[PDB]
Amino acid sequence: INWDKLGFDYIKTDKRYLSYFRNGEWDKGTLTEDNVLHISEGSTALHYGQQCFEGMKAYRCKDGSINLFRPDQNALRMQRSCARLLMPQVDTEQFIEACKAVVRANERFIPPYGTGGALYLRPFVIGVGDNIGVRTAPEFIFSIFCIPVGAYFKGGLTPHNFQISSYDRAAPQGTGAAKVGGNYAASLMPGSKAKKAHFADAIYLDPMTHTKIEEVGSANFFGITHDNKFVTPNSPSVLPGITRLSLIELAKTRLGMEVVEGDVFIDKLSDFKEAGACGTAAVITPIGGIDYNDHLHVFHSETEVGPVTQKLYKELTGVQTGDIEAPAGWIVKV
Amino acid sequence: NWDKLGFDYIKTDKRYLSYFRNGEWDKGTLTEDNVLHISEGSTALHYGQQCFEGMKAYRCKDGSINLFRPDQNALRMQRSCARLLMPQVDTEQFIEACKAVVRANERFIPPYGTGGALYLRPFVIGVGDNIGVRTAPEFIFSIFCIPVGAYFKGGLTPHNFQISSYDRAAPQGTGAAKVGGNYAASLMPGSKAKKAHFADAIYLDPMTHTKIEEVGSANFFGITHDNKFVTPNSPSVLPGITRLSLIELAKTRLGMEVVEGDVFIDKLSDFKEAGACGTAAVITPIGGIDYNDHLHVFHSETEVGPVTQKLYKELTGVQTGDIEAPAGWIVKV
Ligand SMILES: *Cc1c(COP(=O)(O)O)cnc(C)c1O
Ligand SMILES: *Cc1c(COP(=O)(O)O)cnc(C)c1O
Repeated sequence: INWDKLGFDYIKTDKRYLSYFRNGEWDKGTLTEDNVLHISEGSTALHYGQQCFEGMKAYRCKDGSINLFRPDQNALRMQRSCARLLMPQVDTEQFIEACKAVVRANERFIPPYGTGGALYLRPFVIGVGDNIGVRTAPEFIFSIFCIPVGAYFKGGLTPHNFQISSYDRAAPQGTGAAKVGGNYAASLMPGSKAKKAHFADAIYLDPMTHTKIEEVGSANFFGITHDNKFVTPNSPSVLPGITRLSLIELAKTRLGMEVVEGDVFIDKLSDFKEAGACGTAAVITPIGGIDYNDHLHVFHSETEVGPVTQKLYKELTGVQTGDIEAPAGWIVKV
Repeated sequence: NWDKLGFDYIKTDKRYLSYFRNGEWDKGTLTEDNVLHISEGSTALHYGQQCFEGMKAYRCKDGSINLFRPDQNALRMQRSCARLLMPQVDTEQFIEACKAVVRANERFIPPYGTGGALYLRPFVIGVGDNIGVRTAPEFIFSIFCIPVGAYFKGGLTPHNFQISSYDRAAPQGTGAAKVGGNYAASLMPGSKAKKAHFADAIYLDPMTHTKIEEVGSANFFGITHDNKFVTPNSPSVLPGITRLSLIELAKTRLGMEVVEGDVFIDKLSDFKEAGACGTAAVITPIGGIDYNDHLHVFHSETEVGPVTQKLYKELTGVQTGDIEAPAGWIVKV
């Protein structure tokens, strides 16, 4: 395995976790080598979108130990996505133990310290069993597979351009705050249209008025104001990201920064001297410019990442890998 | 027992199965395996990349079989597929696959006179190993069928529905495509309405919540006091084939004007009748709509209105062959 040339691509690892919900209960779960799921043709996950997923990383530390980053936060969010779709919830200790068992079973896929790589875990819950007619499924599967991943973009931290979309990933009172498959399906065509126009992704505005930024592709938006405040959107349809939460907490408690969670108007991009997108896969994607009504707004530079973004990226990656001592409760040693 | 038929999954004998790989659909096959074997990384399971259709085949009194407007399903699934970046099934391939499933499962076709039919569920799903939101490298097109009874929502008994504060779809989302995410968004709001003793939720336009868009997973129609057939038109409404059929029959057989336009929630008094239309039940009459904790009653809570009766008579009669069909609507199997 060439650790440096790793991207964010499916690779079949050795074992995955698999657990069935039947007759009101989760089974005890197992680790299996089979990466093919065998599910009814009538699965609600395949007909009525009854599906949700999570994403988290484990990192090799310089001292050789293994950091699994904030899996409790994934557990909490998946409990909320399950509830929104009427699926049984996986309790937090069950969830974290399953994740740890998957990491333990696939340690040979963990990229070594210093490669910038990580082991990505994909838990998901899906409605299965024979069914027709929209309702919650009679059975469910909770599974977790992992893949070795490298830098999402190669070359390191560099600015990327994004394009405002006229389409919506989520409704004003829809499922946008749950990490569920229907939000992504709504993003397929808009994302494709932004990329065909040679942008990194689409940016989604609030679905009621299209006056406020909500999401950058499948990542949260942040702007850095001229007076150095970390600003990020707040609305019922924004996905509450764990990277965003982590950056908010590090900004407040480690970097001496002010945070604003509020309305980010698309007619006021001049408020920000830097901007970026955050999420588990990309960590931080710096935004060079946003194209809106066919004009490119550049915050800082098309060629250089601004210093505040660099400092946030340094802090967050340092905590993830064990080079900077983490806040209480963030790291689970595997 | 055709008498107790509802809308429930039963494993029938054969289903159609076709894979898209390397830019081409295979030639299809009929299989007895009702278990799909798909990658743990399938976009159909992670990114909602899935769509489906629904149509019925009816045993006629003369022994023949009517498949109802499968071309219209073909057209809509093409649009649903395009909206989710899935490969399309051309109309002749789709219709032939539907006919093959009907012929392979004729013993599950309920006899004429029972109200039963054979319901077909085509669907297209993204499959193959993948991570990261994009269109899948492979797809499955499958069609299975089940016997269904038309009175499973009660027949022409009226029901009460409750306006929801939630949205099934965004203004510029996937609401006009028949994809699973729209249903996933409706699961909780529909459950809340049922727990409050309503038949289902009614969804308003998502931008303003002033106009009716959908009744559960069925389209809305109203009959005005001056005998116009009115149904919602918006970029987020699902364009139903039952609704399309009722519009054409209302115009050409019942001599009514059709309005496809806005159904404002504060103008419910414009309608002497209202109903919900869709493939499985055809029409469910709306006795009442609850909004702002007040129940608006259209015609009656216990009896269906006469215009709804004429519409139901005409459409179900066309479906079963008791009434001559408009040109091209019926495919004989
Ligand atoms: C998952 C996701 C994010 C980022 O969430 P993380 O928990 O940081 O990985 C942001 N926006 C959208 C729309 C997402 O789906
Ligand atoms: C499928 C569906 C309908 C009805 O469509 P038919 O083609 O008549 O079966 C109506 N509203 C919604 C939201 C639907 O999903």
